[PDB]
Amino acid sequence: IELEPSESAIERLKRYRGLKNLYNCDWQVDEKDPSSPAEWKRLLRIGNYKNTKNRIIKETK
RNA sequence: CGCUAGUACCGAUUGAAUGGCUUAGUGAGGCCUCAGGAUCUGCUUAGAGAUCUCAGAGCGGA
Repeated sequence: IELEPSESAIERLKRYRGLKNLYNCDWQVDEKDPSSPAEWKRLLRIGNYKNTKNRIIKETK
C-alpha cells in the first residue's frame, strides 16, 4: 500500500493487526467484527468433513 | 482426559455356501445277463368255389 503522506495513516489502519508470523500466531476464530455477515452464526458448523460425509452417505444407503 | 480413521482373534446368526476325509443308507444310467412278447413274417396237414383269401392248428424265424 502506498500511503498518501497528506492523510493520516492511523484512520486507514485502525482495524489491522500486526503479527510476527501468520503461521505461528493464533487468532480466536471470529471477532466483534462488524464487517462480517451477521448470518455468521446462521451457518452450519462442521467437525471432520470426512466424518460428516461418509456418515451422510451411510444414512443415504 | 475423550471422540475420529486404521488392523488381527473369538463368537452368535443355527447362519450360508464352497470343498476334503468319514459313518450309514439310497442310487440314475447304459452295458452284460434271466425272462418278456405289442407286433411282423416263412412252411405244412387245412379252409372256399379246380402262384384263390374264405376258420384255425402246428413247425419256426425277426
